[PDB]
Amino acid sequence: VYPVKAFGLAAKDSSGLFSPFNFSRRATGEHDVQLKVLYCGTCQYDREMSKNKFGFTSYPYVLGHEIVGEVTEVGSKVQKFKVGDKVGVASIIETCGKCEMCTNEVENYCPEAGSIDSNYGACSNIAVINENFVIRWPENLPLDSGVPLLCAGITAYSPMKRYGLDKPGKRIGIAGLGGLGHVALRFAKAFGAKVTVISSSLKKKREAFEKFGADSFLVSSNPEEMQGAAGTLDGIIDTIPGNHSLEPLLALLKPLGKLIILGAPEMPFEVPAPSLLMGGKVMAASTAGSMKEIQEMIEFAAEHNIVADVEVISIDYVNTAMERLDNSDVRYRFVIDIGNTLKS
Amino acid sequence: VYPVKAFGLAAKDSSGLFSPFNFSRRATGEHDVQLKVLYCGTCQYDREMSKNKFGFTSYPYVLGHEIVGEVTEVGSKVQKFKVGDKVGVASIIETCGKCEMCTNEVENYCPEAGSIDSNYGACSNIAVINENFVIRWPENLPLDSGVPLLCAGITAYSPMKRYGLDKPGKRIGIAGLGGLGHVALRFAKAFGAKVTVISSSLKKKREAFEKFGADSFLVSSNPEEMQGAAGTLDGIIDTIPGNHSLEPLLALLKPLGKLIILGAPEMPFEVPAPSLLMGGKVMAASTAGSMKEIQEMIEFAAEHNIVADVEVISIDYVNTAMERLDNSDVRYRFVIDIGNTLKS
Ligand SMILES: NC(=O)c1ccc[n+]([C@@H]2O[C@H](COP(=O)([O-])OP(=O)(O)OC[C@H]3O[C@@H](n4cnc5c(N)ncnc54)[C@H](OP(=O)(O)O)[C@@H]3O)[C@@H](O)[C@H]2O)c1
Ligand SMILES: NC(=O)c1ccc[n+]([C@@H]2O[C@H](COP(=O)([O-])OP(=O)(O)OC[C@H]3O[C@@H](n4cnc5c(N)ncnc54)[C@H](OP(=O)(O)O)[C@@H]3O)[C@@H](O)[C@H]2O)c1
Ligand SMILES: [Zn+2]
Ligand SMILES: [Zn+2]
Ligand SMILES: [Zn+2]
Ligand SMILES: [Zn+2]
Repeated sequence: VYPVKAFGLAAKDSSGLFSPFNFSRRATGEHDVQLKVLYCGTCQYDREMSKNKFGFTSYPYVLGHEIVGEVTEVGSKVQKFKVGDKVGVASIIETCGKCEMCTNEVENYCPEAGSIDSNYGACSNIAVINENFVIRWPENLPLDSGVPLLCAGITAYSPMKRYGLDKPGKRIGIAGLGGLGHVALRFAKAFGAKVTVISSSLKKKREAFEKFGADSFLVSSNPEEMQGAAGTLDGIIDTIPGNHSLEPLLALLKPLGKLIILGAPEMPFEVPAPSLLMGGKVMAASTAGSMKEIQEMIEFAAEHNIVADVEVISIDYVNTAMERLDNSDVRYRFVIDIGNTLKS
Repeated sequence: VYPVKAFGLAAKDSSGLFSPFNFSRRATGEHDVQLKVLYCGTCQYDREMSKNKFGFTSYPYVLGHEIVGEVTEVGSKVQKFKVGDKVGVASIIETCGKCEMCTNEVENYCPEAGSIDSNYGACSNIAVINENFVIRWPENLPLDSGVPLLCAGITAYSPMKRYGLDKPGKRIGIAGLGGLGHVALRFAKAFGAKVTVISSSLKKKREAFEKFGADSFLVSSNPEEMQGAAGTLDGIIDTIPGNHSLEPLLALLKPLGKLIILGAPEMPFEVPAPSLLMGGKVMAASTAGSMKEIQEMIEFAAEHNIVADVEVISIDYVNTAMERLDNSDVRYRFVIDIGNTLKS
């Protein structure tokens, strides 16, 4: 219904099959930033959403919730951005502005928070975003390998800060060395933690040590390895997207330790009361992060040279990438090269 | 195997029936406090243990993990306590002293923590306790109505402080208005919270308002009442000992809110990931509390005149009281008058 021509990829139904899709964006309002999309990260969440895993997908579904681009126009009241600036946008682009969560700068938890993909995401030529939901991209962070910071980076960083899993010398587990996990690992290392990777096989063992500097690696299907590490970890970041038990993770925690649940399985977790009571353990979940947190995160990543390991793909490759995500078959995030491959 | 004659009540088997039982206590060592027991609180945990609910009861089981008494002998190196002092003892009376939890003054989480009831509890004439696990009893706290502070009071206070559910103006739910719950409620009120009681029926509604000053009362099995309170609570103290879902409690929490699980059911909790992810909620369990926390708790209770509502009973009534615990049929804790009713 709007004046600015847009084009990208959309799924028509819960098959999740993407196709070229024409749509539109609002004209640039007084407080808006229009940007040419350069790179669009993608991830398991897009695959899950495209197939309506969570039951809340609206079709047609235009993916794209982690973008970097260059400003093409700003509204008359925008001061902070100018034409040509490199900018990033994460998954939340509107909130109520007036509730407790919004006023306390944790607006990602606004009960009326609006996601970028809810009104056509930004695997597209252009995006138009209120200036309060855009960041200036740091000059020392690559655009292609940095874009997943707007999804994986913030999602890890926010709870790591909130729950105190950001201290040197503590022992932090990362469950699932995937898209989100490899970034969480890099943050934990930069905070000075000793990192244990908890993985479903030995395939990523060498990577964990030689790519990531893990201190130890546990295969979750090896009972002796898991048992040997009982009660050793201060915290665990659980990234696993598929059905799994929390009991083995809780067993790895010290008393008072914290399990942070980021992944979103369809099957509910079965949690015996003693698995928490014995040792007074904590389970917390977390989603995304606030704009204040994203700004802190991106400055921290720039200072510590934290980026993702990315496979840069074309628009035409997206359905292949989606199929590869069904076995997490990427090292470690797909990034779509919009600027060079989306046809105009 | 020890020299000092002791006598009290013990259960022989998982019927949970208590009978007179003779046993012994160690002589008073250099750092020990011998005390004559004056009041022994009892509670659902004693009923549960007496019937082996958790599978770890060793018979004979001498109940009594919350006591107030009077010092009768002190060891040669004891300075803090003197003969005749009124003192309190909670459930943990020995720890390893050298692990991370012990050295950080959270020794109730010592993996080798020793409960008072594990080596014959103190529903008995005499107890002998290392001085580091005894507190001086405040003169302005009644012995009879105060003794449950050493079980219910600490169990509520410790996580309320640890997880920040101790701030004025916050909205705190108490699930299950029983032995533990009524004390937790009183602490919440003293911290300046607005309290919502979540209960299994209307039966305790008048008590909640008139006796406890609750701000609202929700029947958990009334969907309209529960739905009307969605997203309103900063935290919940869940005391429920029987099978229940956490989903309705999580739904009452605001984003970032905290559910504290204190009670201990047989059936595991089923927790859908979205029940935590939506709003970034926290579920923490907790057990007992540390000696440092007990001292702070008892000073807070003395300052704010926090006591339990108790029914003082004789030794001869204990089995009848235990039966009444099966339906929580007490307002709100039984306290055994050892000094006046345990026969010499
Ligand atoms: N909370 C938030 O705000 C937020 C934001 C973004 C994404 N997410 C969610 O986070 C989840 C993970 O996303 P991601 O991009 O990291 O996915 P991913 O790239 O597929 O990585 C997940 C990793 O988990 C492990 N794994 C996968 N399926 C498993 C299973 N069934 N059992 C055990 N381990 C399994 C694998 O690690 P190993 O090979 O080491 O075993 C895999 O590499 C998704 O559910 C997504 O929706 C949440
Ligand atoms: N974590 C710790 O360190 C610790 C320490 C002490 C005790 N505990 C545990 O805490 C639990 C509660 O102890 P308590 O002394 O408060 O017991 P209680 O005096 O029997 O009170 C429990 C209350 O929970 C509610 N309730 C009971 N059964 C229920 C069911 N099946 N479904 C729903 N609500 C139910 C009732 O409240 P309404 O009538 O309002 O519905 C009842 O009054 C026990 O499991 C005990 O072992 C734990
Ligand atoms: Zn993403
Ligand atoms: Zn809001
Ligand atoms: Zn008790
Ligand atoms: Zn210890």
